Amino acid sequence: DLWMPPPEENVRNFCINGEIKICSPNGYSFRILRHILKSFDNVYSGNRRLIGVVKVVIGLVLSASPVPEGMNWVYKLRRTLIFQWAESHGPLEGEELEYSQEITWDDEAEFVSLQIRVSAKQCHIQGRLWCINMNSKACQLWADMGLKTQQSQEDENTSLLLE
Repeated sequence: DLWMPPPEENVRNFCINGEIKICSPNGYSFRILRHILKSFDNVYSGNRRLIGVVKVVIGLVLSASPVPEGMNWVYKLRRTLIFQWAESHGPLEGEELEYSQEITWDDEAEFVSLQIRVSAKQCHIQGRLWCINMNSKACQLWADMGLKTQQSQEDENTSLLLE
């Protein structure tokens, strides 16, 4: 099955703490998650200059295996990642992210509530490129959310963020 039943030029190093709690009485599937996040561009309430970071994080966070905590499945990610932007996209100097938002999906019988918490502070710990050593789910999620990128000509494995 695919189902999860109820619990019963500009470069930045960001220390990142990511948490998504999914709330679903009837349980949920990856398919539903992909439908929800399809429209993240038009739901995200945070700092636009940082939506690139958030999408990346949301993708990695949801590509892990969660844990049951109360009436929620809980995905946690805690990494130090390096992001590179093209042109003039991305955060201004010394700018940081403290984002949280409830996204609630509701379609007839199916009902899923996503609680997203992403914090990102600039640290001096050399971090890892977000776009290497990910898994198919991470990629699949970045594709859904329409993650805008452009390829680095220097390094093959590198993607510049366009948002």
